[PDB]
Amino acid sequence: KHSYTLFYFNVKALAEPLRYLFAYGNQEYEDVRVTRDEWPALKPTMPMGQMPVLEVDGKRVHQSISMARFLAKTVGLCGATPWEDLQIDIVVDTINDFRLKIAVVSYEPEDEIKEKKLVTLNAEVIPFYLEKLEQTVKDNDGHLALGKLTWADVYFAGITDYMNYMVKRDLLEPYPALRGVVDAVNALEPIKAWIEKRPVTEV
Amino acid sequence: KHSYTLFYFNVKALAEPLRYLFAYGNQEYEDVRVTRDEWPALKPTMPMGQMPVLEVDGKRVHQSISMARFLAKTVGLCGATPWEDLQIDIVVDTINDFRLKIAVVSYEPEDEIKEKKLVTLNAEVIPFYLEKLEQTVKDNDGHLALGKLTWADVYFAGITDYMNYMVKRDLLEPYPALRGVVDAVNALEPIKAWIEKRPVTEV
Ligand SMILES: N[C@H](CCC(=O)N[C@@H](CS)C(=O)NCC(=O)O)C(=O)O
Repeated sequence: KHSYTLFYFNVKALAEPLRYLFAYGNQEYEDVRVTRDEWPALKPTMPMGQMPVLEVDGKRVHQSISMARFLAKTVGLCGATPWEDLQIDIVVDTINDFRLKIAVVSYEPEDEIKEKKLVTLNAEVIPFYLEKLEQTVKDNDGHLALGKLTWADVYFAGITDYMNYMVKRDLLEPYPALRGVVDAVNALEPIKAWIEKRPVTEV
Repeated sequence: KHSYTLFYFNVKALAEPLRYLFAYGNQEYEDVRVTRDEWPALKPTMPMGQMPVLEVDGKRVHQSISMARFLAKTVGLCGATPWEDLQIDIVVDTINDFRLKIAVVSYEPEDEIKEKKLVTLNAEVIPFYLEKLEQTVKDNDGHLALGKLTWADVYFAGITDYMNYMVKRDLLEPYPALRGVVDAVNALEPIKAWIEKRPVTEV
């Protein structure tokens, strides 16, 4: 019925939550891993010249969070009403805001102003977001939204390795409830099979 | 029969798209405008300490793009399928990405950094985003998505003044199709009535 192709670099990073959602839904897709050398040539064929991109029946889309939301709908990992969908959207937006704050410091400045912001990141931002999310999980019985499995859980499990990579430590060590969410997603049979089969990469 | 309260500062800025959507749907709501003085005392009661905040039957939510998507569903400004909704989501994410890039410059700390970034913003960032959106509108018969009125149009019409305020000029001068989308939303009877009604604020 539907043809799916994912374009990204040979890394997990922002595409890995999409790869998780495809695995979750038993959905065959072509996992195109563009080399650094080949990227100049393929860039003009990507919307806005960025990745990840999905091509769905020949039509290309971008914006990884919105594509994750779409894939979640196709696999029943959303809610039943606009209100429920909003609750999931909010927590994913919060996770993304957090990811962006880490990225801006880690991948951000070339010079060593990184030093001062990294202090603010570690001392204020990281503990602040992770404590909020930890409480959310406790308030929702081991889930990020709606007191049940949703794509917020799958997104978070799919993005945590990247966030860890960017700060160079296990961010979830102090947060057993958040670790519980990630472990529970990673233990789902098709996601487990994907993790075992996927290309081993640093990022 | 549902009770809606919007909390924000006494400005248009980030909440104005939400106010447009309430107007569009003829949905009564409490427009709570938190003055600069009240804010530090009120802040600790708000989710993640930010605004805008929507209260729906007492339940507080935040994240303005996700709240706009929720109001859009409530007033009928979405698509027919998840695929169609994805198209609208992507363009709003793009608009938000652009707005954030403006904001990073506009509120920049040291003046030597602000000035360097402003150069890049004007020469590279602004044309990159707006040229693409301009072409999109031309490819969608005067609309940002689905060749018809969607909440992407309403969002864009409701945020344009804020982007212009931050750069201190009319960003849409080179982009007549984009101005057309804004004028067409602004001319919609319920929106026109709101624009005339609303408090006059600098932002
Ligand atoms: N995630 C943003 C939140 C933006 C936000 O945090 N709002 C600002 C002002 S527009 C704020 O209340 N920040 C703290 C403050 O100004 O006291 C959204 O799209 O709603």
